[PDB]
Amino acid sequence: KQSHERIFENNRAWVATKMKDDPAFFEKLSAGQTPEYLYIGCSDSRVPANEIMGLEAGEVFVHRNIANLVPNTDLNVMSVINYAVRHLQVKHIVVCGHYHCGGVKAALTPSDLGLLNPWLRNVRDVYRLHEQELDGIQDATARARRLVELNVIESCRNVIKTAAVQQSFHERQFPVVHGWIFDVETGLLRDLEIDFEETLRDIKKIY
Amino acid sequence: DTVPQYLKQSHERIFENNRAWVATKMKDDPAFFEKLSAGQTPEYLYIGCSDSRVPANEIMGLEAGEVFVHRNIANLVPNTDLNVMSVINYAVRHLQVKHIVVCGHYHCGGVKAALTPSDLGLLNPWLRNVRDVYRLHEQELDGIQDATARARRLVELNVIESCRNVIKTAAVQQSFHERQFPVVHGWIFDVETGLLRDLEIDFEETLRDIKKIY
Ligand SMILES: [Zn+2]
Ligand SMILES: [Zn+2]
Repeated sequence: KQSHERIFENNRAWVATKMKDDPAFFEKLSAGQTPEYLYIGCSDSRVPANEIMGLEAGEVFVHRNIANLVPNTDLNVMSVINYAVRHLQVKHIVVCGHYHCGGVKAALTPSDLGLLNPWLRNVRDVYRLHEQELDGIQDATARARRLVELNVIESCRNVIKTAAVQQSFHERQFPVVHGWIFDVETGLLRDLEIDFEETLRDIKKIY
Repeated sequence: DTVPQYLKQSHERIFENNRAWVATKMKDDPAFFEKLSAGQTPEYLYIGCSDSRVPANEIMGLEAGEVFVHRNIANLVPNTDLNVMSVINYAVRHLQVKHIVVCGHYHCGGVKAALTPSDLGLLNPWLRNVRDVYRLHEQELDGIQDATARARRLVELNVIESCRNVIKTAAVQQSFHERQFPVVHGWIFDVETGLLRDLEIDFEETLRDIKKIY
């Protein structure tokens, strides 16, 4: 309960430092700046997107969920993507995963987690789509790291499959989609080099 | 359909920024990332809006690592949304979080978009939850004459209803019975001033109010 007071005191100190360090920060923040990026990341990742990316917050529209998923029938993430593309006219969409991801780890443990099961089932489906690759990695840690990367790649594919991204990219040549991995050990972003154009053509084949 | 070269240049700009940022943090503390990647479980679940302009841990002056975060359009907790319900269940049953905060903000594009008559296609069902909050409080909101004050009141009521939806979850009710945590708070962030306001939700009263029907 003392926790409440602690946060409000920190907020006041942060406002004072921000006013002293940056004169027009609140004025700029209260002024409208349209974000250039949609970032989809994990709820249990440890550093905010704009810090990692060295952007000012206001430049990144953010969605975070367990294990940075983009499931087909999830209106929560689909409404984020639709708003970002059709309302904000964002030029970049990023899916960013991270190593030491509790969401991805939890997905592999054979427990019935009731309500969590259908969410984490999406990660187990990534595992089955890439079973030969993953089963050929003998070290548990390296296998887990590869699963986090494949999960990002499949989340990226799911973004590219949205009608919002396909229609916008056809009519206007944006946005592009990237998959990244954030490594807490070094703080460095690594690009997974999802081939957007190749993936977009691969997906448009049907029709 | 070829990717314009200017979209490729933006990529390299971000990776440079990230390298510079890593250099800075290694200056301050050679073992910053070594420490960061050993840190313990977060004590707070923060539910906020996607179009809010400052991250939770900054607003709250916490180290990131201390806040498990969900952000969505208009900081909603809809009954049948497995995305947010799985965040709440994981936070309570896996992370044993002590606090859940729903934080709204004034100048919320999500809440604004909910009141504009446009057909948003796929967005209409998501923003329908905000329209439901307006219907639940129609006489209050229709009696506020200034458009800006009405919109601000809608943002506050939206946070309060998101909080009610958290307190309805079996995870929160069972944990609170067994261990007297987590507690749920509704906050508003005011970008004009940088200040948090507590909406003072009355967790225990709301928890009783909800348990009545059963
Ligand atoms: Zn994670
Ligand atoms: Zn908002």
